[PDB]
Parts: sequence; C-alpha cells; structure tokens
Amino acid sequence: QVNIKKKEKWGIAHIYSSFNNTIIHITDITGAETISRWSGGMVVKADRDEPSPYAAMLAARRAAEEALEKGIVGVHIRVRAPGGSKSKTPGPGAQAAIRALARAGLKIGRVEDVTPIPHDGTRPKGGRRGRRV
RNA sequence: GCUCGCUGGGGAUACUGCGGGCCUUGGGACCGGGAGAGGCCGGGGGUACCCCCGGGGUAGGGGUGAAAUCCUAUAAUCCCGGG
Repeated sequence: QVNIKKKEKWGIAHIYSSFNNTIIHITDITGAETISRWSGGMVVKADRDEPSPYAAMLAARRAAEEALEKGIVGVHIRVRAPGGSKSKTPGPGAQAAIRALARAGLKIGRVEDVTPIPHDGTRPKGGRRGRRV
C-alpha cells in the first residue's frame, strides 16, 4: 500500500437486502479489495433476527468502524435486492444500514440503483395466487 | 250455409312476376396525402438471469407468518474483471 495520491479513499458500500437476511459489504472504489463483510447471522443467531433492522444496523456499524481506520470517509451506497425468482424489493436492512452509516459518520454523495430489474422478465414463486400463509 | 281443394270466358293494371330500355341514390371499382403492437424475412442493442475463468473475501447462507428440509469450509453467500 504505497502510491496513494487521492488523499481521501472512498468506498462503495454494498447492501444486499433479502427478506431472509441482510448483508453489508464494503470494498474500495474499484471493488478489488474487501475490507469488511458482516452479515446479520454473525451478529446474532435466531432466524428471525437475521433480516431484522436492529441486527442490520449493528452489522453495518461494525464495518463502518473498519472503514474509518482505512480513511474511507465518503461512501456511495449501492442498493439491491434478491432477483431470480424472488421479490425485487429491498428488505428492512436497507433502511437500517443507511441509518447506521448516517450515525457512523460516513457521508453519502450518491445513492445508486444497481437492483435486479430485468427488461427481459423473471417469474417468482407463487401457486397462481402468489405466496400465502 | 256446408271440406268447399277443381273448370271456362270477358275486363282492370296500382302492387308483384318476367322480357326489353333507361338513371345514379345501393354495391364494387379509381387517384392522392397519412397513421398503425397487420403479416413475412434478414440484421442488430441493452437490461437481467445463468454457467465457467481469474482476482478479492470468511462462516454461515437460504427460506418463512414462524420454521424445517436443504446448502456450505481447501471455501459456499458475499464483492470485482473477463468470456
């Protein structure tokens, strides 16, 4: 690690928001180095706390502390969602992670839509009425 | 008055049938601008999924109303680049 002349590293904080868990992973600008990867499960094991927003807040906060050591001080936030036969809407940890970043002191200059939306179409599981209980 | 089904001649020509003539009002046909997810063929773009190659990166991922099966450690999820 020499040949820094940017004078302020920037990291594209990736947020994958499933209804089944929330994962928060941060990489530098390139994407070529992962500093942090923290998931809801690693925070707390209980299968319902896994997508829960409090669990997601703390996972994002942990990563955020690591990012500050690095001198990652600005973040782009890239929101996506599951998409191949799931709902394409982002889960609860999106809103939680944005809040953990806002408290954490990492300033957001862009908000980015890299979510799976096809222009070629994908069918999600149902039963001819969608999902039901 | 009767099922009242049949017959012959004379007359009329509105309406109907037929033969002839005639007219554009119906019908089909002509020409010019114009719009279109009409049909047939060829070319081509991107989004998104998937597979595989390489990098990066650990311990859970996945799934639900909750779960469980299941999936994962010479490494899955995760994140990048390429085909």
